[PDB]
Amino acid sequence: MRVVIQRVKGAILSVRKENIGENEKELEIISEIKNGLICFLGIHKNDTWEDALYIIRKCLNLRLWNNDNKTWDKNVKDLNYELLIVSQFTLFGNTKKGNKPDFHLAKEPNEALIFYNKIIDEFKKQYNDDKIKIGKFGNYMNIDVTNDGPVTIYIDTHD
Amino acid sequence: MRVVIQRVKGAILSVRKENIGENEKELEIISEIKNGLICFLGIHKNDTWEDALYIIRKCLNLRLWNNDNKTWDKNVKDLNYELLIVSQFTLFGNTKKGNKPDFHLAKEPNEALIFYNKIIDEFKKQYNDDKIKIGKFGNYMNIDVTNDGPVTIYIDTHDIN
Repeated sequence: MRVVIQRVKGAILSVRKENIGENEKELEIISEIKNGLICFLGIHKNDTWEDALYIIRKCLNLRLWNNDNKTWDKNVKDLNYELLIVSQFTLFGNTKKGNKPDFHLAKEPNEALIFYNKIIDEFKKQYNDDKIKIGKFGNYMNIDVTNDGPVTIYIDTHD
Repeated sequence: MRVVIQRVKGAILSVRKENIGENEKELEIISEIKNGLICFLGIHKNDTWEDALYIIRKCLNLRLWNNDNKTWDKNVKDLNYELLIVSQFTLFGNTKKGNKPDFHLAKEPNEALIFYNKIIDEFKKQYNDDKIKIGKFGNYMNIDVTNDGPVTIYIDTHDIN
């Protein structure tokens, strides 16, 4: 699996309004976190529940916040902060050959969904139902993110 | 090098201003883009100018926009869009150790700056210097990003050729 974790003061997720379009730009806010993390999650074709659990563990316990001058001290749970998990098949976009990326390594959208949703369940089980916000799987999204630092971390469980 | 490219409608980069009022913003905007890419760039201790060139070529030539009737069609240059380049040593945060990440694989700050600055110059050379915006290298920053998609591309040049 792959994830880009970013440390935020806020993120606001939006999807396109229903009916309108597909020429037409108008959005509905559907998710909102304050301080916390936004986790861009790419699920690989051969991802087992092991990969998932590793990602969840790291998102929840990685110590990405200062305590005064003390760097890398607090995790998201210590601070009662929020996570916003967003599915990102593009993390597996092969760019080695040519300028048109292709995403062959990413798990298939339908298997991806149940796998993803299992992950969201587990996030909620390992932390709190109230702290896990999500996007709209497979849907185009607008996310206004306040990057704090920035702090961007990258994890690939196939390493 | 490692890079995290994100497709944006806009990005706005601030730093903490020092001596402040009551009542008066802590943060001051120093840098701004509209449509384009934010590129969070990680410079490894053993990075060469070949690593840097790859990154630059990809950022500028990756086709991450739809030209109506075709997906993954156009790059930043085609659309006359902008790149915001921000050094990100945390991309070499090793996280297997414990829950405390370490970054010993990242190039030291003073030589990373020299390298970063050459890259910013080469960005401006290969494209337009009006289109390349930057942050404040060793400084804390607030960056309000409008993610478009979102689309998040990851490249580590130590994977390619």
